[PDB]
Amino acid sequence: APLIVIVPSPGMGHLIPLVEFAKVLVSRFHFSVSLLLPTTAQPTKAQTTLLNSLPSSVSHNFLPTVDPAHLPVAHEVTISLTHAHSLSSIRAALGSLAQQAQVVALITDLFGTGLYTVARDLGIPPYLYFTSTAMCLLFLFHLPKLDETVSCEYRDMPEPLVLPGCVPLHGKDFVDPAQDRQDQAYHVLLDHVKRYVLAEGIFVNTFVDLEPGAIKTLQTEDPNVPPVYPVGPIIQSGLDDDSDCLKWLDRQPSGSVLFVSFGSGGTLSNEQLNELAIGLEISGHRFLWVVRSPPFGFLPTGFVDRIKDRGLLVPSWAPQIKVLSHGSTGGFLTHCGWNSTLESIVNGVPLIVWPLYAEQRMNAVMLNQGLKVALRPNASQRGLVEADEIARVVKELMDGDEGKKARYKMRELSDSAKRVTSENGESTKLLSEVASKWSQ
Ligand SMILES: O=c1ccn([C@@H]2O[C@H](COP(=O)(O)OP(=O)(O)O[C@H]3O[C@H](CO)[C@@H](O)[C@H](O)[C@H]3F)[C@@H](O)[C@H]2O)c(=O)[nH]1
Ligand SMILES: Oc1ccc(/C=C/c2cc(O)cc(O)c2)cc1
Repeated sequence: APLIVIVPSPGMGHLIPLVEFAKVLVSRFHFSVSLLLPTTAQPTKAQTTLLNSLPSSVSHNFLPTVDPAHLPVAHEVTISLTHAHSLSSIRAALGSLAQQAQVVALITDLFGTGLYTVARDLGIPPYLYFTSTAMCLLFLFHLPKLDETVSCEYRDMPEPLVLPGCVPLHGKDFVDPAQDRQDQAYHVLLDHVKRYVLAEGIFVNTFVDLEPGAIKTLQTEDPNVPPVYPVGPIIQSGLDDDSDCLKWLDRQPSGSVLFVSFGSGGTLSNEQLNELAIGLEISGHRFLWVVRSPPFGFLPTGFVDRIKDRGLLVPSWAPQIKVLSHGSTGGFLTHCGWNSTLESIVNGVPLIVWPLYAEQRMNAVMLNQGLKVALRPNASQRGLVEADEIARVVKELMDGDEGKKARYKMRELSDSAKRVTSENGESTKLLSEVASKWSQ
C-alpha cells in the first residue's frame, strides 16, 4: 500500500485537521499514512490520546525534540523555527521511509513550506492542506503585491481590499500577523506565502457553493498559483466519549437553543464572561454555554439559579458536533474558527460571530456580509460587548427576521455540503481524481 507522509506544524489546531484528512485518505482509498511531528516538547496526554485512537493504517512518530533553550515571540515564528530546526530530522526520516516503502506524497500545512524543495529532490510531490477559507488563501497569495502597493499599517488604510470574487475587507480585519508589519510574524508569513508556489497542489477545506468567487479567482487569475482542490467539508464525525448535554437538549423545543462556545484558545476576561451571562439571561432564550474560566463561582450573583429552567452551563468541554446536529439547536455563538464554522454549516445552524484571533475577523466578515448566515454584536469603545447588545443580537438570531434569513441561507449551504460530499459530489470526485494519480 502506497505511503503518504503528513508533517503537521506543532499545536492541536494544526494536528487535528491533518489527522482528519489522514482518516479520510485511509477510509476512502488504499493508502497508509505516517505522521512526522516536529515538537518543542515531549508528547502531551492530548497528543497521545488522539494519535493512539487512529486506525492502524495511520502510524505516527514524534521527531527528536528541538531544544527550546536554542529558540530565543508570536506562535507563527516559533512554528517556523521548529520546522527549520527539524528539517534535518525530517530529511533523515523521509530518506528511510522512501527506501522501505513507496512514498507517493508529502502533505503539510501552511507553515511546512520549507519541505517542498526537499520533497521534490527526493521525487516526492509536496501538497499544502490549507485548513482555512479559499478567501484566506487568496488574501495570502495577494499579500506580497499588497505589501508593495500599501506602505501604511493596514488598519490605517481607510479603503477596503476587494479581492476578485470576495466581500470587501477592511485592514482592521486582515489576519493577526498582518496587523504589525514590524513584528517578525509578518516577515515569516510573507516567506511561507512566497513558497506556496512550490506545491504540486493545494487542498482547501471548502466547497464551490460556499466560496465560488475566491475559488474561481484562485483557479484562473494566475499560472503562478498551483492547482487548488476544494475537497471539503472535512470535519470530525463526533463519535467519541461524552455529559448531560444531549439529555438536556432532548427536553427543549426544536431550534430553541443557542449553543455558546469559544474554543480551547479563545480566552475572555471575567468582566466579559459576566456581561455574556447577564446578556444570555435577559435575552429570555434557552442556551447551552461552555463556560471556560476567566466551578461557576466567578459568575454574577444569583445567575446560575435564575437560568436553571432555560440554560445549561458546561465546564470546559461539550460534544460540539452532537450539540450542533441536535434539533433543539437553533444557533451558535462562535469565535469563527474554520472547523467550528464548517461543523455549523453542515448542520444548518446559523451564527453570531465573535472573532478573537488568527483569520477569525476575516471569517466573520465573510460569514456576516458575504454569505449572510451570521449576525454580529457591536463592541463598545474599550472592546467589551455589553449585556444589552448580546441580548439584542441573541433575540435577533433566535426569534427575529434577520435570524430567519440567516437560518434559511445556512440550511441552503447545509444542503450543498451534503451534496458535494456524497458518492457523486464535486468534493468526493475531485479528491478521488488527485488521489488516483498517487495510487500508481
Ligand atoms: O467544547 C468544545 C470545543 C471545541 N470542540 C471541537 O474542537 C474543534 C474546534 O476547532 P476550531 O476551528 O473552532 O478551533 P481551532 O482548533 O483553534 O482552529 C484553528 O485553526 C482553524 C483552521 O484550521 C482556524 O480557522 C481557527 O481560527 C484556529 F483556532 C472542532 O472540531 C470542535 O468540534 C469540541 O468538540 N468541544
Ligand atoms: O498556535 C497557533 C495555532 C494556530 C495558528 C494559526 C494561524 C493562522 C494564520 C493565518 O494567517 C491563517 C490561518 O488559517 C491560521 C497560529 C498559532
